[PDB]
Amino acid sequence: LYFQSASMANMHQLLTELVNRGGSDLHITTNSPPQIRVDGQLIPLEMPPLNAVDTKQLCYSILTEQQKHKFEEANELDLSFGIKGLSRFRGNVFIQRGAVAGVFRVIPYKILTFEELGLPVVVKELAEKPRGLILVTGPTGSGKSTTLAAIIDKINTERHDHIVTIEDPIEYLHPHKSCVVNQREVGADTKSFKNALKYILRQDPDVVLVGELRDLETIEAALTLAETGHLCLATLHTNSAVQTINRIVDVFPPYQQPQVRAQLSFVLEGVMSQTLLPNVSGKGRVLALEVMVPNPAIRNLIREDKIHQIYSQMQVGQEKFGMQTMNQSLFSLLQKRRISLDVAMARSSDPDELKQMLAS
Amino acid sequence: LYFQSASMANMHQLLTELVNRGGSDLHITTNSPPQIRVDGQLIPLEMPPLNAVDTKQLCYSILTEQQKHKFEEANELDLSFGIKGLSRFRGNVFIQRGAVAGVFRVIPYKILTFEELGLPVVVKELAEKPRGLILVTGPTGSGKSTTLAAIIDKINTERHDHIVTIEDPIEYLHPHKSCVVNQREVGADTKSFKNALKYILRQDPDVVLVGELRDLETIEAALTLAETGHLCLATLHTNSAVQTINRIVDVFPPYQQPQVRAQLSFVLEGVMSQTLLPNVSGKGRVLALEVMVPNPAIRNLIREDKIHQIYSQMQVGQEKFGMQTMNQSLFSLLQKRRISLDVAMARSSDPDELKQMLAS
Amino acid sequence: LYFQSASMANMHQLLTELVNRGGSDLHITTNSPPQIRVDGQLIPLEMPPLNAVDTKQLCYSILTEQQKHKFEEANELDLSFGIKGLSRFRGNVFIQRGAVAGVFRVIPYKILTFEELGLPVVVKELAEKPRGLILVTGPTGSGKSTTLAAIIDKINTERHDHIVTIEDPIEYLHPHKSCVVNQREVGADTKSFKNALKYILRQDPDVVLVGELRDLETIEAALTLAETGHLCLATLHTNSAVQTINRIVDVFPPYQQPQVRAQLSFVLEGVMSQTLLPNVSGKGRVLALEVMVPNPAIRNLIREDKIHQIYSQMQVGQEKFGMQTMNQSLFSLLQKRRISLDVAMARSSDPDELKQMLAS
Amino acid sequence: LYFQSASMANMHQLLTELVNRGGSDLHITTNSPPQIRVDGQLIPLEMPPLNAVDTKQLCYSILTEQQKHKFEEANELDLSFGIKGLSRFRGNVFIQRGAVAGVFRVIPYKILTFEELGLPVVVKELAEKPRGLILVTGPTGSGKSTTLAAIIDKINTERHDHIVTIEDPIEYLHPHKSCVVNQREVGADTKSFKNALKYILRQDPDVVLVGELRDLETIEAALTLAETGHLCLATLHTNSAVQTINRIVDVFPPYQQPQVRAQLSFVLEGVMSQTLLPNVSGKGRVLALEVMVPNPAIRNLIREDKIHQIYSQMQVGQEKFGMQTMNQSLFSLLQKRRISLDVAMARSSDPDELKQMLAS
Amino acid sequence: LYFQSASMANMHQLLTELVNRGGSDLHITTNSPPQIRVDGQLIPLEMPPLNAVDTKQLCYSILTEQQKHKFEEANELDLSFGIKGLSRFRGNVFIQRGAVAGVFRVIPYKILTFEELGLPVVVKELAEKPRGLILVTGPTGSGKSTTLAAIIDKINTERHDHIVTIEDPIEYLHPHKSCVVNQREVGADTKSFKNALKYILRQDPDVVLVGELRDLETIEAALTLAETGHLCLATLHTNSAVQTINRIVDVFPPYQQPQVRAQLSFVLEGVMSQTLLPNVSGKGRVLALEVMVPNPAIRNLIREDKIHQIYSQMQVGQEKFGMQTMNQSLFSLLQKRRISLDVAMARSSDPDELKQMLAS
Repeated sequence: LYFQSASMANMHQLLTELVNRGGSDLHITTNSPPQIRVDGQLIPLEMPPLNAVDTKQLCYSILTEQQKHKFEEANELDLSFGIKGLSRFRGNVFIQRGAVAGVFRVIPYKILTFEELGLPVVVKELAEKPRGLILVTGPTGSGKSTTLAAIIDKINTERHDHIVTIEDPIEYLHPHKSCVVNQREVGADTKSFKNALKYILRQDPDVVLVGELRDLETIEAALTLAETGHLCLATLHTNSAVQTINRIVDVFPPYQQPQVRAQLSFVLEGVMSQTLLPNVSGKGRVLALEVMVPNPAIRNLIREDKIHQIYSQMQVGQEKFGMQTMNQSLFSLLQKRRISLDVAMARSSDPDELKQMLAS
Repeated sequence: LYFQSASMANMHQLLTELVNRGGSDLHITTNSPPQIRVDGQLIPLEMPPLNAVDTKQLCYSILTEQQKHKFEEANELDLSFGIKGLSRFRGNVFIQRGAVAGVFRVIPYKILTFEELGLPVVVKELAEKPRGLILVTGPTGSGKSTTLAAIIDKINTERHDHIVTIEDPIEYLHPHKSCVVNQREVGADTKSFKNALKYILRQDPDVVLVGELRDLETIEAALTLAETGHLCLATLHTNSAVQTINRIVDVFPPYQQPQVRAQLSFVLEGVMSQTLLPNVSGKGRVLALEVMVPNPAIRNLIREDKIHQIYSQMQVGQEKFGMQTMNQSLFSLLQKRRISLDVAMARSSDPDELKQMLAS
Repeated sequence: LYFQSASMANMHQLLTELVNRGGSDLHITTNSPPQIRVDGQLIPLEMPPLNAVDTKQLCYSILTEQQKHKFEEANELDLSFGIKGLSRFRGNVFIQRGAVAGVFRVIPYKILTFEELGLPVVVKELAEKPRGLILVTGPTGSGKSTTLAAIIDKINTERHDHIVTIEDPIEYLHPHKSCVVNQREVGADTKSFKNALKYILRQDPDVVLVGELRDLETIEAALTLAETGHLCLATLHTNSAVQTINRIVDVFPPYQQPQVRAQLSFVLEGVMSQTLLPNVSGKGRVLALEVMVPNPAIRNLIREDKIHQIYSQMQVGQEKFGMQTMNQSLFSLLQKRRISLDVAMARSSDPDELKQMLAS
Repeated sequence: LYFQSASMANMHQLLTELVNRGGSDLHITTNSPPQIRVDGQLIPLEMPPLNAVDTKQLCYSILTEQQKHKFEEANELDLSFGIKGLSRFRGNVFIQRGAVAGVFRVIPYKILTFEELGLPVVVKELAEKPRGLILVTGPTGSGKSTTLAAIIDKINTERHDHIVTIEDPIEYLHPHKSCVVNQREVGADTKSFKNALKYILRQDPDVVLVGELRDLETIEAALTLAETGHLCLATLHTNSAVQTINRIVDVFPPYQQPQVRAQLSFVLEGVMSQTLLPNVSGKGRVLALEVMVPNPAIRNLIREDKIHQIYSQMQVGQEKFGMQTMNQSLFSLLQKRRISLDVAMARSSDPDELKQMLAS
Repeated sequence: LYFQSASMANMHQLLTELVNRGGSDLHITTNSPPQIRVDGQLIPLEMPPLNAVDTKQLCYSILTEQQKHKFEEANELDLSFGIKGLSRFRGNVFIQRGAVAGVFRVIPYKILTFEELGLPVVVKELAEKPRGLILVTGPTGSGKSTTLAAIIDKINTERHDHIVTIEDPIEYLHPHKSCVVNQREVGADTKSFKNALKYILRQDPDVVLVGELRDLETIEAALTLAETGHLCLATLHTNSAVQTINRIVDVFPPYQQPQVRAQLSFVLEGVMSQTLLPNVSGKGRVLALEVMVPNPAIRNLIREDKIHQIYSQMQVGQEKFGMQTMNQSLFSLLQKRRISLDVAMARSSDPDELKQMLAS
């Protein structure tokens, strides 16, 4: 016979507080008051510490009965929901030390633009490509989602297309502007990437965001989309243009690598690799970017399996095509003093060259 | 509990509207009016946006109870249906952001001809073949279905055969003309290519459209049909004749490869590789086609494992055999100014050769 | 039907007795009185031997009904619990020779410090790291848990972060200090490392204790956390820095090994390898520790696949970086006469080197 | 409507007879009277032949209802049971020619000592090792169980430790002497070695008997135990020290063999390989033993992967360390005339050397 | 609804008829009278053809309800049974063309001797072996069962052992003579060789017929029995001693092959390879037999991995060891004119050698 906290606040009040304070994350766990993150800083609300009853009631209050069952069978639940006239959120509910715990995150209405993300013009120009394959690349949490969201927002503003998205999970939500936008969240709207892609060609899309290129099936579906006149947006957990292209070819049977190379050289329209590094401040992060934009020479290098030699084309290709190596991005960051020498040299896949650029 | 929109139109009205306006695709998704696609362009209908109840009701109204149950378990359903007096449609129902979403596509009664598809006469000649294996390769979406449709239509018009197709899905329907036509849709009429092929020799077919050569099993069935006096139509996602033939062989155990090559050399009657490129305009698509018609010289090349060399025979085969390379096709599209040099050269698997041709 | 022993003490009495007497382990098994372990020594309590009914009743009395059902299906149950006013315990219930048997272990409130564990200051310095990957390797039972506990305690004391641990099992508990702490026990709070990691990026953590790097999947999650501004604490059963780094790479497909090395070179902030050796006495255990702190020179060695050579940098790294080899550590234990030459030389992965050092 | 034998004896009378006659095995099967084995000789009791009813009733009489069900689902049942004031037994129940059959074996109270087993002093000294890995080795039925039992009996007499055993099955039962002894039988007390070892580190043991080193998981758990200060006893189905050590390393991925070699060289304390050969009499068996006791040189040979060269160290190592090759044991057996030349040369993994020793 | 034939005989009548007429096989199938086989010849009984009801009734009449249910689920049932006062039979019930069909085979009471089977005295000598592994190899149907039967009969007559067989199926039954005999039929008494072998060491056997060495597991069990003072009888489908020994080794991992060869060299006491050839007549079958009896020279050949060379020792081993090669056996059958030169030379694994012998 345990009760909740005296005059305990409900999830509507807590989520209203989160949004009002410009916060991004609300943490609900036992023996702590509710906590919000505003611009990086974790802040306890002035409330008493939560007990196990509090946590279950708060987290459960934003759930349907199906979702409740699913969580009680799994001890994991991830979801989106909207409070009307407030915001849309993500939620994560789980078990910690025998008690319910939750993390809730604001899903912003307003998408950050390229200017705001400090992305270079070439990224905008990629967002104007009518067809083909565009790879945005890096560790999850390196701003891949904010970059994709800005691209899709621009496409949605400028074209009269069908945009279908497959996300795990959905990070930013898109209202219909000039496009029709259908966003499928894996594990909720669709059971898997496999499934969502089984019928993507039967959904009359023009632009397709494929969450991540996990396996052969997904790569083939991405390539198939870009081969047939769609704009395919996709993602890899890799750290350079070269590493990305190799990765795409190498997971295939050897007898298929010539084909896939050929397909890639035809359909690839851009490769962006991202990494978010700490600013010298230490309180904040800055983006370092590698941009590869295929030119005829590079299309030949891909097909003829000379993939390593693409890098040289990226070195000399910055001003007429918009290309830029990671070292050139790091170098840039150092001139503007946005990151430290140490961080730059650690992230550099070629410190010697960076050292040489610095000698100027 | 929420209601549907006031005086909401039903699917009969909506599809009737679609067909009347020369549309191809109808989109049913929330926070948007129904949208139709006409000659490429998405066009909103003059009615209010749909809510969640609307989309569920509309997409459910063209469904049987089993299809509903199948959809609620799967969050994916793809089917065909007819409105008497109007048209046959394909429908696709999915979940996006917690809501039902539909895409509906007109299945035309009238099957486009070779003339209209811009297919060269050699394809027509190939459709007059009595026996053997015929391959149409390329990405799903490169017009394999319309090429196959036209071939089967011609066969159905001219022969007195039993035509069995195994499709995923059925793209174009065929009435009986002179042939008896049976079409099985994977996912609906049969559970799999594997099931449908297990009994194909017991169904007295003369002509069989086998679909994609996914497995070792499917290839072996196609080869079997082709060896024993049937005409086998089949598909592969390969982008050239040479790439297609290698793929047939290479998936088999090394010990079986000398057999399969011997088989291929005997039964192969033609290979078509297709690409739908963008026109110079961008607002439409033209077809690029590589055609390989075997001859004594090529059958020997396949059997004696000199497959790369086939490409040579295709360069000089246009007048006698109607063969054409992808480069020859691209070169032809450029003369007629149907595609641009950029697009042509990117697609080229031998850019240097194509420049050499363009010089002369 | 048999009864329990006359005037049998309950678990509250027994554990109270355990704690009061400065014991660590309580044993409940048949034909023996309850036994407690005190400073290493098993000590029977002054009561009659337990029968089968006794052990079942006693071990069942600290169980919920689900835990009972889980145990009767499995013949294995492992949990944590608290007696209010006394202590937190770990319990383990098993079947031996047809009878229930229990082992109960005190979870201390107070977490031992670096000083008390005899950890060198370099470990403390490593616990002040803001980002990256930190590895504590060694056999389960070599004190990885107490080293990790001390690190997390320090973090929890000094930072304002969200700390998520994933443990198997949880060895040491953490109250909230300045951080918000969520601990998930595999087998109880989460079903697996795989489940708990599937959503870790959705739980807004800053610091994550990932546990053993079992899989390719777990390593990839750790690397991901470390690449994206988190601090990742993790474990491996490797006995040296060099052996640890090779193990991270070698489990991956050859094509991915150049990526993973590049990643490691970037995010690795430290590797500790531990051994609890016997003291010269034998009646206790001392810690031997190999510490590797990366530096420009080592990050290059990892990325350029010269991992064996790292060991050289560790020999000369003590004054500037605090690094120490296992041999240096062993040599140190010998000077202080904490371990014997036999034990030292057996553990040595380079006996000849250690003699050479001992000569000087 | 079939009955049992007139005035048929029950299992209590039969098992009482077995024990009274110093027998070891009682055989219950149809068309034979019950039969007992005393010191090797099979002897029919003076009773009428058993029928199918007799067999089921006798065997079933020593079963619980759960055990009955388990046997009727499997047609196999293995178990231990005790008759009060008589003895503890093993039982095996199975189906032969449509009828129930059983084998029952005395589990002796009193464990055979080293002196009695005619084991050499070095085996006793191994039983005094405070830590590490001790491997007793050979085919099941070569006296591995009587050797382990004698060791454990000595440990139980001399230490105040926790002894946990995992057996498949339990062969000799241990009363608590100075140790606490928990014996888990696989398939009854625990579902598998895998399971029992999942929690062994949570059961506060000091000495652990791991039944057999089947797979990687088990070897790793054994090594982990010996690395962390426990005494781990374990078993392999191999026939020499060298074959044993190779076997332990070789079942691992190549990238792990350096580690495992290193671990083995640190933790290995002894390797005993056994074989029971027939005495010249033919009625009786004698033990031939290979003993390897690690010295510094051998620890180096293991680590540096020169495992074959260990044998030479065993040749010269007999008098100061207690080592002895199998040939030296066979040679010994021949001087004392306990086995024949033929048997000796057949068992010899190096007859030439044995021949040479014999030339003296 | 259909009835059985008028005044239809029952199975008792039919089998009685079978036995009385010196028949071996009874066939029960539709549109044929019952047929018996006598000295090779199928002979219809003087009764009308059977209908579908007849065959079902007749085959069901020798079945228990569980056997019926097992058959109706499986469309396959194979068993043994007895008619009191007549004989033991094997029965096989199957479905052909929608109808039940039966084959019934007499199990003889009297087990044929070595003399009668034409086995040479060396086999008899091998049946007097106290320990080790004995192999009878060849195709099922080459008389392995009658050779094994005769061996076991001799053992059962002469020894006081516990004989356990594991058969698939049981071909010949054994009453107790001086041994206790337990026979388990795979599919009935035990579910598998794997199940029956899992507990064989717990059933106190002295002599074990293990059946085919299918697996690595079964071989390892046989070797274990043979190493530990049991006599293991076992089967392989190999056609020579050399081929048999290689097969034992080659199925094992390369690292284990030196162990298994060492084991084989120690425990192998004989290998018999058999063939039932047609006689010159054609209306019967004669036995060809290759026998290998190990000797010091051969045990060394096996252990040192020179297995091909064994064949040399077999050529000259007839007088001292009774060994004979297949070629020697064939040569012997030709002298006696039991087989023809065609049949002999086809079966010969060295035709040139056999001609060479025939020359002299």
